[PDB]
Amino acid sequence: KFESRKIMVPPHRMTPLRNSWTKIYPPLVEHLKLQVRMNLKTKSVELRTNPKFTTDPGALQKGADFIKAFTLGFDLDDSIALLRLDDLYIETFEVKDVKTLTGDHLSRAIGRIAGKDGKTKFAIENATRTRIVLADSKIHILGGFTHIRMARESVVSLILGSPPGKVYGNLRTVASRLKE
RNA sequence: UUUGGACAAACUUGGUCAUUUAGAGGAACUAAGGUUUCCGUAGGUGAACCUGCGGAAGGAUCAUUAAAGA
Repeated sequence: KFESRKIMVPPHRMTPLRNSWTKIYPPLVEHLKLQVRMNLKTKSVELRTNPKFTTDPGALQKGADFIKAFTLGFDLDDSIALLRLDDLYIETFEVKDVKTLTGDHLSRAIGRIAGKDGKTKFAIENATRTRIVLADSKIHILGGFTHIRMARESVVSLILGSPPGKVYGNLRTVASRLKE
């Protein structure tokens, strides 16, 4: 008769949400027939289901996942894929899980992922059909299950220290195998 | 010819160090693939190529974050 999920927005994401608020609720209320409100008392959004006009149990999860992706920092038009498609997932980890490194070693490592003008990150998102965000030490990868793994195993080798040139060559191999 | 004294060349027998030369006898002895890059320390492999602990860059930063009239 009633079920709901409450989810919280961290402060640096708060302003982007306000600026986009009029864009995100029409897709939820129309296409999913959920009901929603922004509860500024506790810097959270709440999604609520009415049993009288809703289609199937999957609606409520899709809505939460869509909002959840936004607070991680994905673009709005990247998050919206979670309403449309059905098999997308998010993976996340932090560089201290791979290798313990601390000072300027830490800063250089994430610089090595982005590359100059972001061109190295952009490359990885093309050879594997996925989206990537770097939020200081934490990495989040959004995509299909097998594509995620292909992305992970190459971002890992950068933080282990391999030169960028060697990694571009590997991306060429993976891309041709997808063609087969 | 001879007593004692100071000066004092030099001789003999051992020890030790250095050198010349004959000269064995021997060892001789020589000739005719990696792929982040490094430092100190300890261990491993016929062999660069390996492994443990601590350190350096002399190595390529995309995106996002606060806004004011009782």
